[PDB]
Amino acid sequence: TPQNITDLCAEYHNTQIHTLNDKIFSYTESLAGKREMAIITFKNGATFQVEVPGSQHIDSQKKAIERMKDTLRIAYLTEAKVEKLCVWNNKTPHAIAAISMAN
Amino acid sequence: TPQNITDLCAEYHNTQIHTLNDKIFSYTESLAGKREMAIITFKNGATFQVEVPGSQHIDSQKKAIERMKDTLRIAYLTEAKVEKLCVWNNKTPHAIAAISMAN
Amino acid sequence: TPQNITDLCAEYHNTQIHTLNDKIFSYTESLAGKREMAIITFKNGATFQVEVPGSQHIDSQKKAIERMKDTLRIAYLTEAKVEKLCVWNNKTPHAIAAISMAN
Amino acid sequence: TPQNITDLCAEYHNTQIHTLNDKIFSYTESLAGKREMAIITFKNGATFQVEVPGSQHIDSQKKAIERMKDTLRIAYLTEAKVEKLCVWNNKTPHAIAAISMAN
Amino acid sequence: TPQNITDLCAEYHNTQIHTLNDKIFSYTESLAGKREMAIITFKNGATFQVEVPGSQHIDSQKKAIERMKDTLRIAYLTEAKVEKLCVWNNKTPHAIAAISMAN
Ligand SMILES: O=C(NCCN1CCOCC1)c1cc(O[C@H]2O[C@H](CO)[C@H](O)[C@H](O)[C@H]2O)cc([N+](=O)[O-])c1
Ligand SMILES: O=C(NCCN1CCOCC1)c1cc(O[C@H]2O[C@H](CO)[C@H](O)[C@H](O)[C@H]2O)cc([N+](=O)[O-])c1
Ligand SMILES: O=C(NCCN1CCOCC1)c1cc(O[C@H]2O[C@H](CO)[C@H](O)[C@H](O)[C@H]2O)cc([N+](=O)[O-])c1
Ligand SMILES: O=C(NCCN1CCOCC1)c1cc(O[C@H]2O[C@H](CO)[C@H](O)[C@H](O)[C@H]2O)cc([N+](=O)[O-])c1
Ligand SMILES: O=C(NCCN1CCOCC1)c1cc(O[C@H]2O[C@H](CO)[C@H](O)[C@H](O)[C@H]2O)cc([N+](=O)[O-])c1
Repeated sequence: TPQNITDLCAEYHNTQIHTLNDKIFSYTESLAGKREMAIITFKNGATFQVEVPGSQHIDSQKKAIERMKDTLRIAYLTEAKVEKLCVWNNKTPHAIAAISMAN
Repeated sequence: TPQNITDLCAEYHNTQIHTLNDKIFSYTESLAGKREMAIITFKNGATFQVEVPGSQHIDSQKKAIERMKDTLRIAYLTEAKVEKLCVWNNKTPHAIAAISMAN
Repeated sequence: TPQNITDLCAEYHNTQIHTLNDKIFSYTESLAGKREMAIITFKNGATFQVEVPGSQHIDSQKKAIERMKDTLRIAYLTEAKVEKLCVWNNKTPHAIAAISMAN
Repeated sequence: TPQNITDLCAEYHNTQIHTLNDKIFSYTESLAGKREMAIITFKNGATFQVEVPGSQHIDSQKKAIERMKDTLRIAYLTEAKVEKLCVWNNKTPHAIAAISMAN
Repeated sequence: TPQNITDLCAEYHNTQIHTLNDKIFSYTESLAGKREMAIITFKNGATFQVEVPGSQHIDSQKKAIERMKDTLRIAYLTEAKVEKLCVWNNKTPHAIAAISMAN
């Protein structure tokens, strides 16, 4: 198994690492039908989503999607610094695959 | 895809954005039958609900409704500033579709 | 839908509003069989329960009962002021139907 | 229903009350197979478990066991004073049936 | 039934204790398919995983794996000192079986 987010991210196509080293600037979540998602931004303007669950996800990812939204909310509220995001860059906004927090 | 709450809200009929830029003033929740819901108010008197789950909601919204109540409770308790609410205005109190939090 | 806890409470028989405007003084929870419940008290001694789930509860209430115990625990630990409780007064301790929190 | 943890405890065989009036000194939790459990200790050395779910438990206790582990973890992390534990004393470590917190 | 993490760890093949007595330095979590996992590190470089749920795990462990990831996230965010980890050291990074928090 990978030992860090960069190596994990590299195991997938259409991904990249974004380095933020900053707290989340805004947290948005929706219960509207077909847009059951979260969106975060950083003060540099960078915007990321947790995608709506769909046919692109395998069953094992469903619980992890819900956990990621839990993690973003509590990171936002505690002002935790986000080190890196692994995202899929074939989506707009880029779609989060993994998060690392440090400092 | 939408990149913010205003753009998301616009995708739906019978919605509008309320701009609060304030912490929640009160948080109410109920387990009484057929009123399993949350109500929030702001100091300006504005009152909003998370609707009781019902036939107006598709399955994917049910988990998101539960998450929204989780979010309002911890936003309340942490005195997190609510930036905007996307609501359906064909309900009384206006029914929350989405929330954004920012500093 | 109700604008506030008082109007919600009034929709049910055997209910009353208790106005506390105080933090919870003690929190008790049990996993013992047939007593899977929570009990809270206030400084003046007044005691309230979240009832064990049972045949008086409709299915939609089961999730809301679990949420209420979550809410009471974090309210307790954060010393959040409880404004009002809506309770069923045909049970001893009075059984919580809804809670409002406000500063 | 009982008004307090001492009366609750008295409804069961093989139980006793421990009065700690202290924060939890250590929190341990395990995902190891057949030992999916929590263990807490106090400064004086007293040790308690949340038992692995088992055939001695009825279905209504399953959710309550998971909630108890949630409660112990957050009590530990917040240094919340534990007033009393109701335990089964026919297990080693004694098995938690109920907890009360009062500052 | 064990009284502490060391004795629990010793009930399993291919385990060891790590004594850290330090807060978590970084927290990583992923929703990427087949890598639905968490990774933590300490300032001395020690790296640990919560494994992806899989054929090595029995049913009873599934909730406990989810709980473990919850615990590591909140330990990280609260800067809780980790005393010891019980791990399987037949995996790279070593795989967490249990955690103790103290002091
Ligand atoms: O949130 C919605 N999501 C879209 C997803 N689904 C596709 C079509 O079948 C059902 C909904 C959605 C909300 C709609 O609105 C209705 O439901 C809302 C809660 O979901 C609110 O209760 C609102 O007051 C009500 O009018 C109406 C429609 N619509 O009339 O198509 C879609
Ligand atoms: O919260 C309730 N709303 C809807 C649930 N209903 C419960 C009974 O089966 C029918 C549906 C509700 C509460 C009712 O009250 C009953 O259940 C309560 C918990 O729900 C309390 O336990 C209360 O002490 C008890 O009398 C009675 C009715 N009723 O007689 O219609 C409705
Ligand atoms: O034999 C039991 N029930 C029937 C006896 N009566 C039940 C009502 O109280 C008074 C005595 C009985 C045994 C119980 O205890 C058993 O299960 C416990 C976990 O639930 C502990 O594991 C305990 O170590 C174990 O002996 C517990 C309960 N319970 O939590 O309801 C009932
Ligand atoms: O955690 C296990 N629980 C099963 C029950 N307990 C097993 C040990 O004796 C006490 C009872 C268990 C773990 C085992 O170990 C395996 O799974 C671990 C995760 O569970 C790790 O993935 C570890 O790297 C791996 O070797 C192997 C077996 N097995 O081959 O049956 C059981
Ligand atoms: O995260 C992946 N995990 C590996 C499991 N795979 C899931 C899809 O079915 C194939 C097996 C995975 C991600 C993939 O990426 C796809 O899904 C992502 C969400 O999971 C994002 O939505 C991304 O935008 C999309 O391209 C594509 C594949 N793929 O083409 O195999 C695998």
